[PDB]
Amino acid sequence: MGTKYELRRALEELEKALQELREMLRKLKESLEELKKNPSEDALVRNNELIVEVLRVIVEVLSIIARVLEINA
Amino acid sequence: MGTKYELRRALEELEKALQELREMLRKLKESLEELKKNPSEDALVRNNELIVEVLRVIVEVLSIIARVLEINA
Amino acid sequence: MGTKYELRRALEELEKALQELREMLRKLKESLEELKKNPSEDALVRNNELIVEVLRVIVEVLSIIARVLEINA
Repeated sequence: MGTKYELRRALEELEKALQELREMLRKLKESLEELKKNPSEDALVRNNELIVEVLRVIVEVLSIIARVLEINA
Repeated sequence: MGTKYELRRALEELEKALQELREMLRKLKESLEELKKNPSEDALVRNNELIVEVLRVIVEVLSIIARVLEINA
Repeated sequence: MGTKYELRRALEELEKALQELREMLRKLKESLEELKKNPSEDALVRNNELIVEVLRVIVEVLSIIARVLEINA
């Protein structure tokens, strides 16, 4: 397998995650606007839930970036 | 135009976005401390709003990072 | 010192921050689930607090990534 493979797999996953993240962002915006219109505790809690969802994937992405940077140098 | 240009433009935008993000972070901290002092539903909603704002820009930054990594390899 | 040192220090800090971020994520998940079980304004405020905590470190990480990319080119 080796290095080029690693790279290619990593960048592949990178773009996949970004599209997930642009998707999740779409939902946040939707939620946020419902929020702004109709504030509510329970609505705050579904919103924070999506936020954490987003954070998880960002961290994943950063983990992948670090690996690419480590491999290339 | 080509490759070096692309790179230079990308890194330029990268740093611009970071300063935006350090700026937005300043506002979050301010908001957060008002929050911690004076909890409130509506204050929670302005806070979550800034959070999403921050997330949008992070995703943008990551999109730019991916592109740089893709170009250099 | 110079370039290789810079790189090595940067990647070192990168991984340190990621482990911090995976740690903070663990706490968010814990908090989030308490939230989902027991919604509350004050619980929302401790949650948003961890969120901002996470954001700070992400921004830091991105600052480090940018620097690596700038150095390597």
